[PDB]
Amino acid sequence: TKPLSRFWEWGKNIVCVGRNYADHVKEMRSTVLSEPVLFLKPSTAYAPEGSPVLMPAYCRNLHHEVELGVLLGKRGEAIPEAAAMDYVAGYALCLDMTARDVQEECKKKGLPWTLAKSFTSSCPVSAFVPKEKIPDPHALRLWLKVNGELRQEGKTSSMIFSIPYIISYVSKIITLEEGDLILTGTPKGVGPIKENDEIEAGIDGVVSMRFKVKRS
Amino acid sequence: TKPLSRFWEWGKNIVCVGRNYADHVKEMRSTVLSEPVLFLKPSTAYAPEGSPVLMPAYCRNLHHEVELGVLLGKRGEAIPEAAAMDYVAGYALCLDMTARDVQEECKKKGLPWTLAKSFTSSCPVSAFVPKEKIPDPHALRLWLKVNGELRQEGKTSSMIFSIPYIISYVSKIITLEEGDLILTGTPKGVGPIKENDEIEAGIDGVVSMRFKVKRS
Ligand SMILES: O=C([O-])C(=O)[O-]
Ligand SMILES: O=C([O-])C(=O)[O-]
Ligand SMILES: [Cl-]
Ligand SMILES: [Cl-]
Ligand SMILES: [Cl-]
Ligand SMILES: [Cl-]
Ligand SMILES: [Cl-]
Ligand SMILES: [K+]
Ligand SMILES: [Mg+2]
Ligand SMILES: [Mg+2]
Repeated sequence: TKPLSRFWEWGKNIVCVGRNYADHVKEMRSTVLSEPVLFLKPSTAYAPEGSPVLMPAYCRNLHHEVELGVLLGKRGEAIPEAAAMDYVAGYALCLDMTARDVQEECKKKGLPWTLAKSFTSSCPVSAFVPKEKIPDPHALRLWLKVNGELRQEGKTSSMIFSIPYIISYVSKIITLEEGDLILTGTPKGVGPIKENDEIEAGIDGVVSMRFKVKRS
Repeated sequence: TKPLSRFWEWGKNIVCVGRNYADHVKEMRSTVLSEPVLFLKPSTAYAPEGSPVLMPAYCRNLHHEVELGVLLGKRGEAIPEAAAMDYVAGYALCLDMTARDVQEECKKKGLPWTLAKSFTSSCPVSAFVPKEKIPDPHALRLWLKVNGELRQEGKTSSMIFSIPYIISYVSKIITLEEGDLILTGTPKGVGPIKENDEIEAGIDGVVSMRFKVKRS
């Protein structure tokens, strides 16, 4: 069938939320809004552990963004905030790999984030974490090291918009299918990553992952 | 499992190109770029003939965009412009349904086009057109009527970027899977549609389709 433990093989859709961590929003001097920013990645942005991250040709200034992923278990149209967790299969730790220089211009000219945010292997992804293994996803620590050295840490309690709110808020704009994934935003400390850097990230007491960076 | 005739059931990805018709680019007074603008729709934006188009709650000013769809037949990474058509399974006539008021602000504030361009049923789609049935896709007429009355017509010869160029240019930035679909842009004459409008569109001598407009 279509096994959750390898969702990235058959999962159709990826939705990402922007500006879900105050510290990160300051870090960019982009302002927080009444509702969360959404953008998409294609299914071919999945880089499962064992695949490297690939800098695009056009990418001058690649950035790491460690984010918590929410995988969905059921078709979800206008899911009520109070039902959201019924629809969640589990989680995965993700990287919202970003061409920052691209994104800067995409924002200046008022254009789609696709090149900045949506390229092949732009969503490195942990092993699948079933839901029973996380009692409370707002009580987690995310960390990311480059070459053994910590650059990003944050608590999921710091999330401006809750997960259940997001599942609800997204499912009102875009129906969500079995296997669709939502990235829930990144904390303070996003920064550059160059060719043959070695990235480690994890959720304390749940999962860790390693990704090497390559080129074209 | 994977019948091309129902690609919208199992197709994972949708890529759309912006500003591929000079007449439409003028119509907006947005400027042409060296490379085509890309944004995505999720798999749940597919509205196959028989399903209506649905105005979102937030949508104050919905617009029709008739576009030619190119469906892909095999996995496509950095497809050479000279090979592109080897990788094409067939076509579909599509609507790039757009929340224009949203898109206006998305552009002002430099934000993702997702709400403007990526919502549920934002990609109404014809029956599958096999490749045998189209000898030359740059020699086609696209038309769209609202309530019997013609609003959009154009020739696929008017395309700024060729289809083979696009298949190649996209597959350099985002790997494409069997069943992934590319919308190739809209000509002059995009405009509003309101609740319980009746849309007809077609490719002369190839296919037509009917879609009703509903709300929430
Ligand atoms: O903008 C983003 O991608 C974020 O905040 O995670
Ligand atoms: O701007 C668009 O969406 C286009 O040109 O099709
Ligand atoms: Cl960049
Ligand atoms: Cl976008
Ligand atoms: Cl290391
Ligand atoms: Cl609108
Ligand atoms: Cl033509
Ligand atoms: K997709
Ligand atoms: Mg992010
Ligand atoms: Mg369009």
